[PDB]
Amino acid sequence: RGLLPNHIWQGDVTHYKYKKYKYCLHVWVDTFSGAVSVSCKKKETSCETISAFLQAISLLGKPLHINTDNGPAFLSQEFQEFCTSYHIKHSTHGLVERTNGIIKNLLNKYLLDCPNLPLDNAINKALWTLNQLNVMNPSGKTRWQIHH
Amino acid sequence: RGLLPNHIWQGDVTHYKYKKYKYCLHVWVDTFSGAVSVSCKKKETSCETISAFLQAISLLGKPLHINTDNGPAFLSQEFQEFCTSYHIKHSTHGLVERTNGIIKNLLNKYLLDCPNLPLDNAINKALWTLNQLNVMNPSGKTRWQIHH
Amino acid sequence: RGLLPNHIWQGDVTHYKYKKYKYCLHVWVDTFSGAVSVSCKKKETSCETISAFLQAISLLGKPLHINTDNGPAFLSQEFQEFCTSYHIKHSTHGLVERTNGIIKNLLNKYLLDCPNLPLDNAINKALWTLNQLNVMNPSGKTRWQIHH
Ligand SMILES: [Ca+2]
Ligand SMILES: [Ca+2]
Ligand SMILES: [Ca+2]
Repeated sequence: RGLLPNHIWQGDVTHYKYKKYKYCLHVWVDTFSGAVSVSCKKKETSCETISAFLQAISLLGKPLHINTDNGPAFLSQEFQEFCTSYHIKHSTHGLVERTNGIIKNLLNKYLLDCPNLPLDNAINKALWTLNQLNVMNPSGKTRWQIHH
Repeated sequence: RGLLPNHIWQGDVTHYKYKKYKYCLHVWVDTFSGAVSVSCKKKETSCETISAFLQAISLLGKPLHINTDNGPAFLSQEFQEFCTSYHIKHSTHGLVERTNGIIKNLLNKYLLDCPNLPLDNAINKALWTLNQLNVMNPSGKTRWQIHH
Repeated sequence: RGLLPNHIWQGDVTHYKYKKYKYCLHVWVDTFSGAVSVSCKKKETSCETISAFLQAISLLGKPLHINTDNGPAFLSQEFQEFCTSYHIKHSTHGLVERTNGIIKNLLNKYLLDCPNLPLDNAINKALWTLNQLNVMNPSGKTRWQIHH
């Protein structure tokens, strides 16, 4: 939908069960480049939601538009007020759907290949593989290249 | 004062009291872009000062000139010798003053919004908000954009 | 040998003895820019080798060619299969030799200057000094500048 990088992002919080625990994967993907930020969180409150969002902005750049579901994360005042403070238009109107599946496929794989290493390690490996290793044909460019 | 990014930086070490403890905030701001690096340190010796400076170079790039106060951090031989080794002109001749206040305002806010999270978390959130979220009108550009 | 950044990399695993322990330094250097990634690892198995390699790609970009020795790290199926999966040509055919020496000289220095700080700290300081502080005359550019 986005015509350039950081025109329109999509965001979701999805659960990822691991070692008997359901983490909250905050996921931010750019709709033009496909570049992704992912944060693993214990909770889903406005602190973690804003913290996951800032981190995505840290890696990708500041977006103009963001689209999310009606999850409790993206309906809290704190988050809405955050977005209006820094001139980020936010609609609660799939790409994040597919992106979640890709991310989790890589997590499951990296945790299987290396069962003793932490979950943070597997998320870095998954992010780095998706953004900078996967060549998004036919352009030959990776998501990271197209974004920057 | 700087005509381009990394022409002239300013640097300061300021105290930030939190949970009964005074940390040393090493602060490096570029005088053209306004882009900032901040490191929280327990001490202010040449190890931490050089370590905070390298980190600023890690994020911003290598500067030609740096201006600091006569604090003990920027008068030690180790630091002076460091600067002369890597061709960085250093004068001990406000922007860092205002930058410290902005940084601390964000720290106080993020620690208030999320009292249970560590101080490192709040510093990342503060840095990311300042460099990449704040739009420095009238250009519409953020500090990070103008720097890179 | 590389005509551009990320055309041809060289990679090595070398030992670095510190505090009675031999770490495995995975080292990835670009043959055109001289830009370097270094990861400290306890082991040398395919998990750590791929993890160190992804991190190098994370910082530098995806390479087309990589050249390594016949070390057990770069002969494992897991690593070979990894490379063929993501379209990275890998030969087991010096720059990494000199790069290892430079890196270790900086490690020895930073550990001497600051004996109480962790080894991770010294590796960051060494990497940042090499990539972004050292001016690679006569161009005046640093390795990081030439790479990006
Ligand atoms: Ca959801
Ligand atoms: Ca001071
Ligand atoms: Ca070797």
